[PDB]
Amino acid sequence: CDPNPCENGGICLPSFSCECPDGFTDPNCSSVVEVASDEEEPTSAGPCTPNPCHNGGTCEISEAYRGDTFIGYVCKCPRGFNGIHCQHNINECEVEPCKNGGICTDLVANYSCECPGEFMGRNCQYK
Ligand SMILES: *[C@@H]1O[C@H](CO)[C@@H](O)[C@H](O)[C@H]1NC(C)=O
Ligand SMILES: *[C@@H]1O[C@H](CO)[C@H](O)[C@H](O)[C@H]1NC(C)=O
Ligand SMILES: *[C@@H]1O[C@@H](C)[C@@H](O)[C@@H](O)[C@@H]1O
Ligand SMILES: [Ca+2]
Repeated sequence: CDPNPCENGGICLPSFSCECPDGFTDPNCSSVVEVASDEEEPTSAGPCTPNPCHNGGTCEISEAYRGDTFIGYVCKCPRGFNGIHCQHNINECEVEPCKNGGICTDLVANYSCECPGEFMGRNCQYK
């Protein structure tokens, strides 16, 4: 058995199948067995509910620590955004795309340029 497919410490026999110890269940001994008091015990919703991600990000379960805290998810950001929660509109003016003294304005996944006189072009690249 490739080294352990089974989480929670279930023993694996061969493609592969896992003997689940007392309290665990498929898939790969990752799930829950219960009795009466378990229901009426408060459920936690997932790390993705409610959605932690802003700006249209996609929350995904992952092996993720912020510092020494296991947060168990990451946010997949759309073009133009970043940050742990996708909270940041990326500043596309940081890398100074407007040349020859042009002034950059920031847009979602884009920028535009106002050109000092006699310079022209999308990037002010032309004199
Ligand atoms: C916005 O970004 C797209 C993608 O690069 C680009 O083709 C387009 O020129 C931009 N829109 C503007 C500012 O005209
Ligand atoms: C888990 O907790 C949330 C918080 O209110 C909801 O009550 C949810 O309904 C619970 N889980 C289940 C079993 O639906
Ligand atoms: C998850 O990924 C992010 C980046 C967006 O594409 C969402 O539409 C999708 O659900
Ligand atoms: Ca931007």
